[PDB]
Amino acid sequence: NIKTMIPGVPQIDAESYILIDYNSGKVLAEQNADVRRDPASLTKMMTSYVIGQAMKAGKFKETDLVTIGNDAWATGNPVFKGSSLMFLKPGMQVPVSQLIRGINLQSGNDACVAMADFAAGSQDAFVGLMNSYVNALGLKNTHFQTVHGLDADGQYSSARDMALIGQALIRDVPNEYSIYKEKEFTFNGIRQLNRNGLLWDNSLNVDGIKTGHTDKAGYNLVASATEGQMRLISAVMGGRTFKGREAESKKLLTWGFRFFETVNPLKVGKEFASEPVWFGDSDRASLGVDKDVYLTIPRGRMKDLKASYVLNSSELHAPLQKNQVVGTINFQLDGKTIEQRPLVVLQEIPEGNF
Repeated sequence: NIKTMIPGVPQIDAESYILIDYNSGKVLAEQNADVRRDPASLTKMMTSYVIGQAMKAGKFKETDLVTIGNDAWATGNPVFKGSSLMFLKPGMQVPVSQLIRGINLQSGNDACVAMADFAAGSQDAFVGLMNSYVNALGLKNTHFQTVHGLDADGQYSSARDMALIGQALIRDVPNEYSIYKEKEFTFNGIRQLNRNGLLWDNSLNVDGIKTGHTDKAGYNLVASATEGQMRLISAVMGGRTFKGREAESKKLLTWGFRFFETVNPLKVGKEFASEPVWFGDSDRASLGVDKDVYLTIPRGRMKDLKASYVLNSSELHAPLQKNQVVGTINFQLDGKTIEQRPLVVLQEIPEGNF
């Protein structure tokens, strides 16, 4: 009963939450995780993601100077009233490094317009890109309308999608992601503190991601944390109270690390299985995966993990292409299959030539 226990999830005082394993993508806990909600400042995670995808493609550098236009003039645009700001003025020339820190650390909305026109030529075009990446990551409950998330009556996202946005940030744009852990940065003689106060929590290894609050939206946080071979990501949306912002998230992460652990049973290219092949330049095919397998399993249960496979066809016939799917690897715990991955041919086997 102890071996096969399922941990109860704690009460979370928020309208929605999810908790995923970053490597495996396993959902450990969820409530209302697809309901569409105002993402407030969590919108700047996608802003960040586009920018980081542009810098990864070499379009521009941290040291490049961005010239501030009228549209990014903090006190020239009452849409910015009450919101986090760098206090950019036109004709300023700010390094990219300083503007993307404004966005990330500070959620400065003025810095969002500066960076959108710089990377994409207009805000409208940049939002084009934001929604393109919403399509490419396969999010079913997310839509953006503005670069900052202000003035967007018809923008939305969800706990799940915002978690998946964090996974993508981490996975796809790691130099962009590694800015979120920075506790402070300085612009124009003022020091600016990162608003993610879980960074200062000495029990966990928090290094991201994004905080957010409006009266309509409540308190939002997307956090990520590590414990050696394990990274978790939580999205809490509509946090109902102040301070509970960080606390409810801390609950979820701590719980996930106490009750679960992530394992890597098999990496790309490593032979899991071997089967006879007909008509080849070799008598046998090497079978494995085309992508490292990460599984989230109850903590401590690595020793009981079993793996077996099934095959689609009675016989393999050459030519076999690289990463041709020939079957399925089953990972089992207590005699029940918990996870499945495709079985693929690791190395091409063309028809025999003599």
